[PDB]
Amino acid sequence: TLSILVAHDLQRVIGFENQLPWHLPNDLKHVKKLSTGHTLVMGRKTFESIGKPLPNRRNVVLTSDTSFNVEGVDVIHSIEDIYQLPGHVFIFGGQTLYEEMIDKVDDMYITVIEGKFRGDTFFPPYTFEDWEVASSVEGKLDEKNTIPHTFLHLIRK
Ligand SMILES: NC(=O)c1ccc[n+]([C@@H]2O[C@H](COP(=O)([O-])OP(=O)(O)OC[C@H]3O[C@@H](n4cnc5c(N)ncnc54)[C@H](OP(=O)(O)O)[C@@H]3O)[C@@H](O)[C@H]2O)c1
Ligand SMILES: COc1cc(Cc2cnc(N)nc2N)c2c(c1OC)O[C@@H](C1CC1)C=C2
Repeated sequence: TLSILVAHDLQRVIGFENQLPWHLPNDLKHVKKLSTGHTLVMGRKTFESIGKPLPNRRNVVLTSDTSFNVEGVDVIHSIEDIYQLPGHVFIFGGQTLYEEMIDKVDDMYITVIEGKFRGDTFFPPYTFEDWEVASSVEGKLDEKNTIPHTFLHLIRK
């Protein structure tokens, strides 16, 4: 498959100053579970955010920098190289990847954070006319997980 994996808030904020606007361990665990043993594609900025590869999956970074060579990372330099990777590919971030990818992907694993954050980056506006709710599951709250959130899985109609 080719999937978006994203958390965005009630106004489609994904990002502030090159970080998540929220502490939400449960969603990062969601990320682990979904993506372990699989492939992530991310833009250069998001990779700098994470700061190195995530273990136990394939890590692929899209970048115009031809001198990019990072232990444990496969570089690519066009959107088109994505379509050639084997297996289940998660589009991992960030804003620009989602923009370039969102009409191309089979489905999306969105976490909706039921808050309003300050952001400087956003998820593309989308319509539920275009997208079927394969599943919607309320995130569980504790002290360590204190924002309401819902895990959507959408498939292109
Ligand atoms: N909420 C979430 O689920 C989530 C997940 C990840 C990231 N984020 C957020 O997203 C924001 C980052 O988004 P962003 O748009 O600024 O950055 P980004 O998408 O992570 O990275 C963009 C970079 O990717 C490379 N790139 C993108 N398209 C390319 C193409 N077609 N050909 C060659 N290279 C290409 C370029 O790198 P070069 O300049 O090196 O060429 C470009 O500057 C941050 O705020 C971060 O916190 C949110
Ligand atoms: C933009 O920053 C991040 C994006 C992301 C990507 C990300 C996060 N959350 C969701 N729902 N989708 C995503 N694509 C992550 C992330 C980020 O901060 C390091 O943390 C890591 C944990 C520490 C290893 C995991 C994911």
